[PDB]
Amino acid sequence: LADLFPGFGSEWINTSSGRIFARVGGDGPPLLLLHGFPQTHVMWHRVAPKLAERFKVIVADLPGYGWSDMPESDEQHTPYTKRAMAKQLIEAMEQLGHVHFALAGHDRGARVSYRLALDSPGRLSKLAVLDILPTYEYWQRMNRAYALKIYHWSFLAQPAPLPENLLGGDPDFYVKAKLASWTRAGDLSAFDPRAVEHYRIAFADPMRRHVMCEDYRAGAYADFEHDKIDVEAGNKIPVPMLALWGASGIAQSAATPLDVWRKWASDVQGAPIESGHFLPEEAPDQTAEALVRFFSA
Amino acid sequence: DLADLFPGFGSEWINTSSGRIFARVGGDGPPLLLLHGFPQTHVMWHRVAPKLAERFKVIVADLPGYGWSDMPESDEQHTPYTKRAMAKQLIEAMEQLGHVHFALAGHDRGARVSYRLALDSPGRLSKLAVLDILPTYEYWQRMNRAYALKIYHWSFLAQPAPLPENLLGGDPDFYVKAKLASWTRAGDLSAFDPRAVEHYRIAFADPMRRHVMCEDYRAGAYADFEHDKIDVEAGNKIPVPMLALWGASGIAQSAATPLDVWRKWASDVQGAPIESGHFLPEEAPDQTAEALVRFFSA
Ligand SMILES: [Ca+2]
Repeated sequence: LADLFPGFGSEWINTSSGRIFARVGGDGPPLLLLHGFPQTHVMWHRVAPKLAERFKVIVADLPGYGWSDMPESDEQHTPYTKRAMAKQLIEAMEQLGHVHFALAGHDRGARVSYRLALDSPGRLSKLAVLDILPTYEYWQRMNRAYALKIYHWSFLAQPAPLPENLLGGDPDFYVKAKLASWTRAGDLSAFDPRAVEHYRIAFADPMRRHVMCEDYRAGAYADFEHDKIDVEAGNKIPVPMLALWGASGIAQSAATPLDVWRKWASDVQGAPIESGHFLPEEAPDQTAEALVRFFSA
Repeated sequence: DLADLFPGFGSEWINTSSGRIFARVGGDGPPLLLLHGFPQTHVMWHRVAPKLAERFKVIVADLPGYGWSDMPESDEQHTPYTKRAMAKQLIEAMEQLGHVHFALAGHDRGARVSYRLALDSPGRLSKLAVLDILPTYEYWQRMNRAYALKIYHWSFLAQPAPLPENLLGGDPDFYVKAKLASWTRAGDLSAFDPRAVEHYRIAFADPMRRHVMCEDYRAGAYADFEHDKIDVEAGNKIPVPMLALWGASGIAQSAATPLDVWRKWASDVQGAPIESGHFLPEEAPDQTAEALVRFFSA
């Protein structure tokens, strides 16, 4: 497996919920980058060096993903709720001495990120979320067209071992299908093949796949419930935040992303990037430039 | 190796322009077509068909592309697996038997064929029974978080090929048993005759059969929905007397009445809950049989 972050250190950060793996590079204010599904930290390999010129970039595998330890789940999928994940990452950052840091997340990592910002906003200087709406918003907009487009939200949330048994027949196909289907081009051409290798190898582990389903089960239940409480209480993210989304991406599929985030965040700017879901790999220059400018503010 | 679950029923291969329909045929009297759904075959009727055969010529057919019926080759619009096309094929199949006016009971996908038949060609039907469904349009209009999780397979199997095909191939035995078990009231396979499960398992083991089922669900997400939508917007109602049976723990029920929903679609509909999960004729065979005999006799 290729090192896609030449010059970046490698940290195994111990937490009470297991070790967080992270590539660490650059200097300056701490910036935590969180990948999503079905990826690992290496999806930032095209934008992290650019950020590393101005920030201490911490590129972490989510709890349960990539090389991070996999906390044993439970009946409520607790360790893979975004609330628990955010707690674990806060702990991880504290092990490095970062108690106040900037955060950019994509996909599942973006969900950890806004949940972190709701639960523990004092930990965040600024927050960027890439190609998501809040989990609550996806579910609330889950009509026919949206159920078809993000079917995996209900499929991977099915009780164990139903998704796991089906994914186990041909894990390579599924990880490649999900990568391809959500690019602007609809194929794997936006990805570095050595990165695809990282994604493929992570997905080949049956426990890693279970964890991804657990993440999606949390996404269907506890994560939804946590968000529901916040939106129905009018709890807004007080951290300055950037919402970036792909013009051909998931977030814009069933809502105007900046409109939705303005319901969730008191101080949100948004920009579309010509790209599918995988902004940091499909449109690395445009994404890194948006992130550098936002976080330099 | 595959048990004959319809003692006294013959077997017909009925020729249609789109391929052969397989059916078990038993009884005498008015013709009654029974249509299974997913992921079953005609054998799901094995506990109630003998009851109905006391009073009716019971024709227990595998849907087009299901079971032992031929699989017409699909196209870009999944046309042969739309309920409209399936209904046209079964209308032709019944015509081959001299049945141009018949009673009809369908469960699951077969109930979808059945009410679409009733909408398109109401004069073909004396009476209609639908087991544990709402119209396809209604499922999609009610698509929310809760329903998306419950009938996830409606969007999963409608994914463009070969995504569900490939995943279904990962563990087809588990999948069909899981679908059967998870929609019963018990949550296991104890409601089913093990010889019936063997039929469902063996049908599900053929990748071509699984592909057809996905085509059926692709139709269910697209053409089928659009056909239903037109009838909704035109105010077209099913005019044949209709019986809607649903499991108290089935798919059709939720918070609002299945019967209140069917009244929007049919002008003459009666409805009863059955203590049952989704698979009324196997989970509650005599309560289902009694409801069907009482209704179809009139
Ligand atoms: Ca297996």
